[PDB]
Parts: sequence; structure tokens; C-alpha cells
Amino acid sequence: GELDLPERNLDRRELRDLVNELAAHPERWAEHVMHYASLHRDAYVDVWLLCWRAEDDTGWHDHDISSGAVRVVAGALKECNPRIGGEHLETVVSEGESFSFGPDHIHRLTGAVHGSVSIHAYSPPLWRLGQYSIDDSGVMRRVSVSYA
Amino acid sequence: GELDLPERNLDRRELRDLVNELAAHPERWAEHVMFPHYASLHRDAYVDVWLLCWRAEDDTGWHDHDISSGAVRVVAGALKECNPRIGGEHLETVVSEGESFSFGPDHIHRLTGAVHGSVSIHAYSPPLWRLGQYSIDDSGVMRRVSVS
Ligand SMILES: [Mg+2]
Ligand SMILES: [Mg+2]
Ligand SMILES: [Mn+2]
Ligand SMILES: [Mn+2]
Repeated sequence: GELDLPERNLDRRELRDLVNELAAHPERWAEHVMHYASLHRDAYVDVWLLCWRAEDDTGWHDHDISSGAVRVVAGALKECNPRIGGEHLETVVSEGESFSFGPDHIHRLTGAVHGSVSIHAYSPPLWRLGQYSIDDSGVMRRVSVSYA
Repeated sequence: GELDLPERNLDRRELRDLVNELAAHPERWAEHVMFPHYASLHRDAYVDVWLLCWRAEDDTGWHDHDISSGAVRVVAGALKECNPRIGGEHLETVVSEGESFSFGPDHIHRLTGAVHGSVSIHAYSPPLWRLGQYSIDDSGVMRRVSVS
């Protein structure tokens, strides 16, 4: 579909404002709740609606050069931050709440309440994602994935 | 100088062959490193080839090459190739003169601990248009800065 958005890149605070105001306009996304749906993709901004199952897990990833923001509309999920050593940080983000991050961010979203709903926005568009992996030696790799 | 190469991105083995072939043809790289020391040997749409001379304190830091495969031939001296492990017990491998190695595009590594005056040839394909540089924030949390 398409939202009526600025023809420029948005910074982290602008992306946070965006996902929050979209949450307040169910006309923009309620039909896509019936598991992801693109609300908007152009040269500047990508916006997705995500519907979660309890087992869903993004795995560890960066968004390459994209800033982003997340708003939980319904339910709750865990924002996870990786630490050297392996005692990663976990923060429960509950319905009504949002956060944003710059393009250096590495994270993992998991542990959602069954039926959770969230809105995610990226600028510049999320054309590439870095997905981290560990082999049986424990050695870490980053696979750059195209999501264009 | 132009390189007779397939007109396409090269894989890690082909890059290894290339840096070893260049190492055996000093006529092609001695002049460009004589005076102040490092030098681009060929860059085009497909490959980036560098000659590097090392100081003992040189350290690339932890980094990926985004989507580029790479290879390294130590011409003289010695380097340490380091690979990250979850937990922080990073692996280290001394790469001595005459030895070469390659890696695919998902590689995260750090080159450091060079014998002063070491000399090496590096090749990337596709060209190294972006690097991911990893760092740790106050809280121990890891970030990846994409560098153009
Ligand atoms: Mg709650
Ligand atoms: Mg050429
Ligand atoms: Mn993400
Ligand atoms: Mn490297």
C-alpha cells in the first residue's frame, strides 16, 4: 500500500513519531492484521506491520545503514541487545510503548505474546539486513541479506 | 594495472589465486610501494586489490566486508588473523610469509600483531565499497558501524 510521507530520509526520532502516530490510525493497518505486511516502501522509508506468534524470533541482526523504530500496538515482546561474553540484555516492550535506534544497532526481537502486533519503520529503507550466525566452533559470521 | 580476470565478481578461491599470482610477479608491485607505504594495484567494478606494508601497532579492529569476499597473501613478515567467538575467547592464527588465506562474504575478522615491515597483498570482490566496524559501548553492548 502507501502512506503519505515526506520525500526524504527520517531520523530516529521521526521514525518513532511515525510508528506511534500510525498506531493511533488503525485505518492504516487494521485490515492487514488478518505474518508481516508492508504498509509503505519507497526510496526513503519502509513501514511494516508485524503480527507475532509466541515462537517467533528474528535472530540477531543489524539493519546495515537503516535507522528504525518500533511501536508495540498490542501485546508485548522482548528487545534484546548483544553483549560480549553472552549475557545479553533483554527488555520487555509492552503495548503502547516504542523505541528507536540508529544504524549501528544490533538486536533481536523474540518472546512475543501470542497475537502481538507491532509497527516497524526504517529510513533509509531496509534494503539490506545483516544476520549473525555462530558455527559449532562458536565463531561468529554476518550474512548480508537483501530484503528489497 | 589492468588484470586479465573474468568480468564478474570473484569468489574467495579466485581471489586467493589472484593475490598469490601477484605476489609471484613483483615487477607489478615493487615500484608502487618504494616511496611513501601502500598502494592500490587495481580497482574496477569487480575487484579491489591492495598492497599493504605494516607497522607493529597496526590493527584493523573487528570488521566485516559487508558483501565482499577477500583473500590475503603475506609476502614478507607475519600477520595474526583473528576470528570472533561468543564468550570472548577469540581465535588467533599466525599467517606467515608465503602463506595465504581467503574468506567468503560473511567473514568477521581482525588483522593485527604484524611483524614490523611486514608486506601483504589483499583482494576483495565485489569491491570494498562498505565495511562494518564493530565496537562495544559503555554497557558492553556491541554495535556495527557501516563505513562507506
Ligand atoms: Mg505489560
Ligand atoms: Mg579491471
Ligand atoms: Mn530489527
Ligand atoms: Mn578485513
